[PDB]
Amino acid sequence: MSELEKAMVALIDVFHQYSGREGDKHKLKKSELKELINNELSHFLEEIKEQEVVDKVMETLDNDGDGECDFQEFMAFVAMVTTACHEFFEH
Amino acid sequence: MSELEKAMVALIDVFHQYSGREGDKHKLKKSELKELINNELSHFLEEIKEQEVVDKVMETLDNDGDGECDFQEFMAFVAMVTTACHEFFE
Ligand SMILES: Clc1ccc(-c2noc([C@@H]3CCCNC3)n2)cc1
Ligand SMILES: Clc1ccc(-c2noc([C@@H]3CCCNC3)n2)cc1
Ligand SMILES: [Ca+2]
Ligand SMILES: [Ca+2]
Ligand SMILES: [Ca+2]
Ligand SMILES: [Ca+2]
Repeated sequence: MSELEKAMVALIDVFHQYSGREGDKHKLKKSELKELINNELSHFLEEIKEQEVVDKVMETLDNDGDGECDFQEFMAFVAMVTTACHEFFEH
Repeated sequence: MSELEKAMVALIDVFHQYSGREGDKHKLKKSELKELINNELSHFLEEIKEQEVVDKVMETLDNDGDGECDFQEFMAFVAMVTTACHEFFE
């Protein structure tokens, strides 16, 4: 696959790694999302060490209001970290 | 670096590859967008060989109507292809 195709497949794969852990296998619960961030974005975001921060990220990301992060809502978080990293550097 | 972190980087890196060819270094014009789809999404989307298709895709992606695809707009594109792929893990 190209460098873009591989990247797209990795987003799918990572969302599935964390979402199939508990309950709804195709949505991220608070605990799943915290592990995803803490394990998989250590060089991009501060580790979450507080409940308040898990709560807040979920509230930001939860657009349909079910209290979970689904794949659409995950791709939106991906855009805002990727944009953050882009915003960061002068290119 | 994690797989996700690498995937995020590759997204910036492929955007920059194609956006820095012609004109505005930061933006994808139609011809840069068409070569990006055709060279880098060959396994996902149909090869573009019709101007009409170049135009429709750009019209679809361009939300500020400056006729180019900037980084935010390329991200919405990424998410829509990824989703039309995810529907395959259905
Ligand atoms: Cl769309 C979006 C989603 C999440 C964030 C976000 N959620 O947390 C943080 C930082 C990372 C490390 C913990 N503190 C805040 N950023 C920003 C935009
Ligand atoms: Cl923003 C965006 C991104 C990708 C598409 C797209 N590229 O191909 C398809 C079709 C429809 C969905 C599933 N089959 C391919 N859709 C449309 C808009
Ligand atoms: Ca789950
Ligand atoms: Ca939700
Ligand atoms: Ca350009
Ligand atoms: Ca634009």
